[PDB]
Amino acid sequence: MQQELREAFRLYDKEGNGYISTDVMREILAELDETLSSEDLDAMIDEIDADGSGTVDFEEFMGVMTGGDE
Repeated sequence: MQQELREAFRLYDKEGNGYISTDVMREILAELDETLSSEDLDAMIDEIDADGSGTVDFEEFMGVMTGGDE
């Protein structure tokens, strides 16, 4: 089961490895949700940035991508 939730993440390890820039996660959210707009997803990314040049960590991605795994 290589195509688990990591399926999407691994595809974005083009620039960076394991710590993808928050930029890309915006597009990920747009690929996931149908109702919220780019401003909505951007605002969620706006508050998730782990400060690493604008990056998201593994579990940070996991928690948000699963809807809300707190």
